Amino acid sequence: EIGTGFPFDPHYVEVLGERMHYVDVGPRDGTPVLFLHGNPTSSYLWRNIIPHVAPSHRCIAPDLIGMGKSDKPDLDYFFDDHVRYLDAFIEALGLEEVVLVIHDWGSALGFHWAKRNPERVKGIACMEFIRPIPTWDEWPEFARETFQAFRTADVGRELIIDQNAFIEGALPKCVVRPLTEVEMDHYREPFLKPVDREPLWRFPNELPIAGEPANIVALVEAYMNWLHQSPVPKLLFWGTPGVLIPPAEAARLAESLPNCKTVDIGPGLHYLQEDNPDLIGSEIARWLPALHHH
Ligand SMILES: [Cl-]
Repeated sequence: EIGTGFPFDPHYVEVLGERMHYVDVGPRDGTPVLFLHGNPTSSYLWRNIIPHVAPSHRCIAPDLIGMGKSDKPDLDYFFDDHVRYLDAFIEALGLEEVVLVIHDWGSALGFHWAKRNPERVKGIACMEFIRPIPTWDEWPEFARETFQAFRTADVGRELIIDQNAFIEGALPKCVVRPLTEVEMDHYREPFLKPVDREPLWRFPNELPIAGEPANIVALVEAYMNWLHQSPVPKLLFWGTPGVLIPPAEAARLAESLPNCKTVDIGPGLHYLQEDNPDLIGSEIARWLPALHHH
């Protein structure tokens, strides 16, 4: 079955005046595997995947600014704020070449960094990542209303900040098996005080849906252009029915993305790590050795 503990020693690093928490295990020689969570999650989302990979490779899984066990400065938490902190995080640890394991807003941060540091990416493992959703018709029906409501300064603040609906509502609804209360409490913990939920609200207001916001739609389009023509080894996990990346779109991507291997996870929605962590972890470890050469 799936484990609910988080048996990792904390590591902390001062970045732009703020302390960021991260996981750090595995050997210190060789290429590190850098794990990037999104909304409303943290390193806790990678807990059952990292132990498949750490036997062979350094695993670094940071908590984004405002999230996890990282500090909570009073920010708008625009994507660009996460870009600044994440960039500084990576330089602070002296990372040179990396492999990237990425999801959701972690995938926006990770593709954006790769495009800008192409020579430092030896491979990308991705799942339920962010690319333009050009019309609301191209967002999943079952979540259209919910996300349209989230994308408002009145209703959307109400639901997400005041009633915690992204943690209590969206998260569990996008995992096919039922999250346990132990798991839910590890996800609830950073956001016990409502005022700290600002990143949970700004994030769905940053999604590139229906041309808006214009800056994110362009920056995402630019990293998707880069990806489509990069020969970097890519490993894409997908589920059924999925959310951002439904089966038919995973097949299309298998064909249109260079040097891409896809893996079918079975059932899942958005947080695929919670439904099949073992296959995700094992398939990643499997894949890493052949990335190593020049
Ligand atoms: Cl979001």
